[PDB]
Amino acid sequence: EISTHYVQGSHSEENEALLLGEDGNPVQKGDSLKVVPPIYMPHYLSNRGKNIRKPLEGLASLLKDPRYEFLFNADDWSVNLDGKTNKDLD
Amino acid sequence: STYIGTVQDVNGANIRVVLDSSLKFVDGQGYRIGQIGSFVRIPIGYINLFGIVSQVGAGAVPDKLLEVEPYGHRWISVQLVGEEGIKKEFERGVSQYPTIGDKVHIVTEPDLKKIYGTQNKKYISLGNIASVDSIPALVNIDTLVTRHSAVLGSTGSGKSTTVTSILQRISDMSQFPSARIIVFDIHGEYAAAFKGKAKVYKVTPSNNELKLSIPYWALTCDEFLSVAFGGLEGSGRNALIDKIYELKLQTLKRQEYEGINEDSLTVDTPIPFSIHKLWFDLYRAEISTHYVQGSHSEENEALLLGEDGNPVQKGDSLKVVPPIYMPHYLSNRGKNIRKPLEGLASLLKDPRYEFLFNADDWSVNLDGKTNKDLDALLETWVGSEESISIFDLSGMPSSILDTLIGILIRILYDSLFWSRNQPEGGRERPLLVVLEEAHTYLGKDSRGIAIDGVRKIVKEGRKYGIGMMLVSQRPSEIDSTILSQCGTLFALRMNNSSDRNHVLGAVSDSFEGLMGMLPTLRTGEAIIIGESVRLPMRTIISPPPFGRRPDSLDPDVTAKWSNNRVQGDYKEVLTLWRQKKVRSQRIVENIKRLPVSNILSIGYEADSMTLEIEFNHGLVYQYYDVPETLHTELLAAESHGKFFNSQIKNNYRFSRI
Amino acid sequence: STYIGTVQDVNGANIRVVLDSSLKFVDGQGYRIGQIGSFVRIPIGYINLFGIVSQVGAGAVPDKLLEVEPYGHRWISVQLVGEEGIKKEFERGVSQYPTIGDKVHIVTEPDLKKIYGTQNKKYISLGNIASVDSIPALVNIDTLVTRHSAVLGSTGSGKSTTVTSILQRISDMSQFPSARIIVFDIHGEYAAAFKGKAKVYKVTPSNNELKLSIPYWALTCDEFLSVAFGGLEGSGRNALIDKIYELKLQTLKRQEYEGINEDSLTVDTPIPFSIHKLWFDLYRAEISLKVVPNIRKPLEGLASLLKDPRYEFLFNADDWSVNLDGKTNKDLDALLETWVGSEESISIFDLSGMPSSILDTLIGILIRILYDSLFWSRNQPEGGRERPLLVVLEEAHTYLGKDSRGIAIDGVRKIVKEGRKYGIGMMLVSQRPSEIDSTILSQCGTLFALRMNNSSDRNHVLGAVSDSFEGLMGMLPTLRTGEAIIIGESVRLPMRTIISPPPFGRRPDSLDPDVTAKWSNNRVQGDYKEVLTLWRQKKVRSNILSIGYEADSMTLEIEFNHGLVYQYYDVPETLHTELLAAESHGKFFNSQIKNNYRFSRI
Ligand SMILES: Nc1ncnc2c1ncn2[C@@H]1O[C@H](COP(=O)(O)OP(=O)(O)OP(O)(O)=S)[C@@H](O)[C@H]1O
Ligand SMILES: Nc1ncnc2c1ncn2[C@@H]1O[C@H](COP(=O)(O)OP(=O)(O)OP(O)(O)=S)[C@@H](O)[C@H]1O
Ligand SMILES: [Mg+2]
Ligand SMILES: [Mg+2]
Repeated sequence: EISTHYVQGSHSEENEALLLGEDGNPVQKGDSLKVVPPIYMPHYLSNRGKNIRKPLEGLASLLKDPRYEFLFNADDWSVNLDGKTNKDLD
Repeated sequence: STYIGTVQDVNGANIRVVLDSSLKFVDGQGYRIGQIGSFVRIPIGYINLFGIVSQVGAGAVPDKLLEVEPYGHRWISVQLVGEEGIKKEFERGVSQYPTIGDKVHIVTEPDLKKIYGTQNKKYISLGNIASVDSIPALVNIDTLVTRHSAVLGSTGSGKSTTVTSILQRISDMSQFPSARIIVFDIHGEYAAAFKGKAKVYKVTPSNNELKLSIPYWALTCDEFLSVAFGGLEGSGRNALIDKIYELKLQTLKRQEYEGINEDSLTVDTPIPFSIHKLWFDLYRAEISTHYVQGSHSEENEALLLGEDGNPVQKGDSLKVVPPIYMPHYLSNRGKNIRKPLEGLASLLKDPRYEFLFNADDWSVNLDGKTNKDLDALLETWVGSEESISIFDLSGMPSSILDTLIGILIRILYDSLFWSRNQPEGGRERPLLVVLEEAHTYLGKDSRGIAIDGVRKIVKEGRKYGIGMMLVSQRPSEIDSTILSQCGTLFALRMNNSSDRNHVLGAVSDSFEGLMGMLPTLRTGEAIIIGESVRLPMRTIISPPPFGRRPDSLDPDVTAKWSNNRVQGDYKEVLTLWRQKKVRSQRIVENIKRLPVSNILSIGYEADSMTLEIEFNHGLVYQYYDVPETLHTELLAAESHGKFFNSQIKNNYRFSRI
Repeated sequence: STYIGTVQDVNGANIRVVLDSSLKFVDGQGYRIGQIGSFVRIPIGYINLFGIVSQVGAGAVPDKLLEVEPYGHRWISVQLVGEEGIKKEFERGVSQYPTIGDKVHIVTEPDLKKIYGTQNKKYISLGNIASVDSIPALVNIDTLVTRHSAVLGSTGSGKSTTVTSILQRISDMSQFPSARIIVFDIHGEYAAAFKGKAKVYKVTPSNNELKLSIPYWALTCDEFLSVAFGGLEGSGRNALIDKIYELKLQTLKRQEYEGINEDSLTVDTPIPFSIHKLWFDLYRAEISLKVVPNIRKPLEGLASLLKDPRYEFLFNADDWSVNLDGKTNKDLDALLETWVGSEESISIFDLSGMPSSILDTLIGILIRILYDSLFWSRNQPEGGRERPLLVVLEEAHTYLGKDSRGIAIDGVRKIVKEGRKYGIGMMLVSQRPSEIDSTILSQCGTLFALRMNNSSDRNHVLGAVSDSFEGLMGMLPTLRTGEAIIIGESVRLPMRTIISPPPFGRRPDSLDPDVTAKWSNNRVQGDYKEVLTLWRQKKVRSNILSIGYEADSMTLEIEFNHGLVYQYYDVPETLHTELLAAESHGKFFNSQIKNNYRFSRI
């Protein structure tokens, strides 16, 4: 929903022209587990985003708030990136 | 004697009684036979069952006997309230009901004292009872603070004086040396009651009264949008949010904050950032012009060079004068938010919004460095030396009052939530909040932000020790769900037929004896109903001493329209209006003021030919073109309110400070 | 015969009584022993418990007794209202309620004085009380002004005369030599009430009357665009704003103003700038005194406005007309001084001769000029803190609609919400209360209820009154003409007064053309060519107290009441001297002179 397509008319992730630090590594790689959203260098704008900017901002806020640790980061049922859980509902 | 008769009926939890002979008066004071509110006694074996009257006359006769005789208007109806154990205490709930023919005796002073008195240490007197002289009304502070209350009544019943009495009682340094209170004034009528035992914050400061400051960078992004741009929705909102975020990152870059990093920085976090820089850099896009077509770089600014080649209008960011570029390629980089940015510029101009965008010490320079942090702000608001902190919201613009209430409540609640384990939280030094005129912000379908915060406090405030005290003269307008969650009520005089019913519709202990006398309680009376008291009372709140009363310094037209007209020059009014400032240009820098309506100090000056005088309530006037010979004559005459009131009162052009 | 009966029921706030005997219509004046709203009193021991008659008849008997006595009704219901002190004062609320079998008396003249009279200096007289003799209705003045007012009723109720009475009694030079009041007269009738005691501003002034001029540069950007163009929203708006800014900066460079420089200059700033140059410069790019030469249509619209006698109070102000060089004879100082600083207290901006389309946006503007001017000088001796102001608004239900999207609603709401601090009042004369926004009518302090026929508006009034007392509000649709029920916090208790009508000859009357008079008189042939020669160029050019004299133009001149000037043409001067010597005014002129010769009013 917030991406930069380097090639006009293309929206594939290969066209991800995010701004990268002059050191060589990306300035903001970002991580899935953390709620840090990657930044991208100014531009085209990916065409596969819907109008759910604000709802996803709200969900990010909820995920970053410790008061919901009981729901989104369950102690032993926390789900990894690959869909795994130490203990089932059993 | 006290034996008034015997009960001639019973229906389980209700009974009736007959008269005593004509009226009988006992002890000679001013009182009467058992009235509507009065209590009675019923001895049984070893214990006593206490009752309360319901109504006197044809409203209590048994149906069929009245059918037999129509003139038999000789009965009253009394309802059982409780019992006294075996010399243990008054424990509500009767263990053994009465029967026909048994005795019934009037209630004397010692028995009433036993009913109302109490051995627990957590009670305190917040008024006095009306039926008998000198009986404290033992209200429970614990419950009153941890379960919320609400003061109601018509305009003249005296809500402000009641709240003043309660707050003075709670914050006595002899009993509670570590209280903590906050007040919201919509007319600023408490800053006079607490003369020297509180802090007062105002939009327009005074000689010894602090200035209210709410730095814009303490707000959330959403509330900032609400109060600055009037709630943007389009992509302008996204552009604005990204700008705020980037500026906050820039601030954090050059300043070190503990445990906050680019991996944990969110928009709503309270970190300083520049607003003047925000407006300048956003607007510059909307009117940027590049010296070369097809370019959008700042170095291409097509500025109209002057005689020396330097641009005539360089502009400036700290002040809000934007520059002018050459006519027109205009850069197509900015969004379509020109109108919101013009509105923001206008807001920055106004001296009415200084408390947001130009806080006295929390104002931020261009690179973000702030002279003081928020810890001092919180320390002043709630950790000060004196307990009660008073906010004067009279001077705020009327269109952002609701949002301000919401912002302040949110800040207080969040600050006291996250530090609930330290000795500075809400569970170690509990807090109370007072809201003045709560019917205009808690409406049934109010769309504002205040109702959200008030609901959150009413609903979660029991765990983190945050109370609430609602003041309102129109209970029918307060949201019913909120009004039902207030533990205690102080029902004062209530006039119209709608609010009376709406109050009865949310009172747990609807009590027939006392709720029927609602519309004629005197100025000061207050029927306190709820869990904070064992049994409902009817207490006359003890008035605060004179001088310590709430008052608002509004003009009195009859005393002002009467003064003989003095020729006025309207060049001054137009000058003030155009300049956008309330201070004239002919005031002296200062004058030494020596001690003696009344006059408490008179100054003087020879060079400027000016006189300065002070009155009660910190009213300072400066009169002009008054020879100091008149000064010495005034001093000598020992008039102090007559020579001034008769000689120079209406003969010289003057000005308040 | 100070006696009625014995209270038989006591509900704490609703006692009942059993009348004992015969009702006599006391002659001379007509006051009966007991009415529906008549007060009652009950001596208890040493103090007095006063009440009001709530219901009379079968509606007051205790309920179940109806079963006992189906057709026996002699009971009354009295709601006890307040109490008297121990020779101290009357205060509301009751120290101790009555019991059964007490005594119930009737209110006597000393009690009339105790309840109704008072000693505070604020209170004044606004008409005596009804149903009793010689008791002035005392209305607190401070509270009435600073806590806002309102008038409601039916079309023929007579609210204009009540407002005239209040204004007359609130500005007399005897006690209030420095009063100040403003009236937004619309229909244009008050101007006849205050002949030589108030300032009146019209659009077509007479020989001894002023001209209302509102300079077009005293407006903000939004207001000016709204009035002129209707509120453009495209790039044309940006172009016009920039042009206004450029003109103002230019004039400031031309002429100096106290403490204003390029650094503190805005569009909102009230400084002169020439409209004609703006129009001419913005039109040249798409192709002065005379208007001969993608915002084209806007510029034809404004061009049409320039040469239109209807808009002569904006663009061709009498002396606020601005030269090409932004130069004016007078600044806003004179305007403010005339509007609010004149030697006469009350001023009337009768807006009858206004294009109704803009009327709303006109009202707001004035309310914004005054407040904004009395706010930034609240410490000087010319602000609202030192000589407060009262604003009147006639026919408020059209502009303060619940859903109206005009600008007047904003200004009135702001005065109601924020006028307490700076001493600004408000007086809403209305005719259909249910129309007015319920959020604003609930902030008005005092209410002068009058006759109300609609049942759909009485309910609104009853539901939006601070002290919904029923003894005085069950009689709304039967009050007399001028009988007013005063309820609010500006009075100690509800009042039911009659307003002392203003003396004859001092009353409001919009000079409508009486069809009977203009259709009874005999037909006289018309000179329609005069009508055309007068329309092409778009221009207008009983008792007798004087007669003009001239024997050279063959003309006669007469003056009637109300300052009506009539010129009769083609009148031989022999008949002129005949009439002058006849000493027959109202009869000879009636005889053969009303409808014989041509005449054109001037
Ligand atoms: N114990 C009291 N005894 C007698 N009069 C009181 C008492 N307390 C307050 N008042 C009266 O009320 C005046 C002060 O204004 P209050 O009526 O107390 O405030 P309030 O009107 O109840 O609150 P608002 O204005 O509706 S927010 C005082 O000057 C008294 O006339
Ligand atoms: N107190 C009064 N007593 C007797 N007649 C009155 C009184 N007040 C007004 N009138 C007369 O009743 C008629 C109408 O009253 P007005 O107040 O002049 O008009 P109005 O209809 O009330 O004003 P509008 O059209 O509703 S804004 C007139 O003949 C008045 O002279
Ligand atoms: Mg108050
Ligand atoms: Mg009228």
